[PDB]
Amino acid sequence: KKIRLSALEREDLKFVHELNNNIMSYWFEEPYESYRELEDLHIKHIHDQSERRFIIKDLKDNKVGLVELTEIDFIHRRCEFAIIISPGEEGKGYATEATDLTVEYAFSILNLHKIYLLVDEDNPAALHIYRKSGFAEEGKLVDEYYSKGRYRTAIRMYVLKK
Repeated sequence: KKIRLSALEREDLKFVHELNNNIMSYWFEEPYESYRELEDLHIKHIHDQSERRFIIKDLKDNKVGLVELTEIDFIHRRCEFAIIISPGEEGKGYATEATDLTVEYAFSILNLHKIYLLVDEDNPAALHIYRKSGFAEEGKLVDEYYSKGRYRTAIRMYVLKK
């Protein structure tokens, strides 16, 4: 309502790249750095339903941020949720609106069952927002990731349908 979701197109790639310059970034599980890389990967996997991405646009249709549905499995019906918001739009949290919206798309459209996501121990802020979205921790992964000199630990939270 304060925001809308747009299906990612080719013209949106530039914006995506600009975001991830802020860490190893993956496109369909294939890592990339340069724009050209991403550009190629986009075309290559374009018909792959394995993942789905949306651009978050404000009322003015400026590009607010990104949301990624990855690791989609149509048997177990689960996808990994991830969301990124531009450094300018971090003000009154721009996640919940977008977040809860995608969750509907997942359940009410893709007809999925469970959605999960990963967050650092050290990012409590967004950790709450997720819980206020109906998420709850199903696990805590020790040394699951390596970021900035030290193995980090990520919290895995989920939500069911119905």
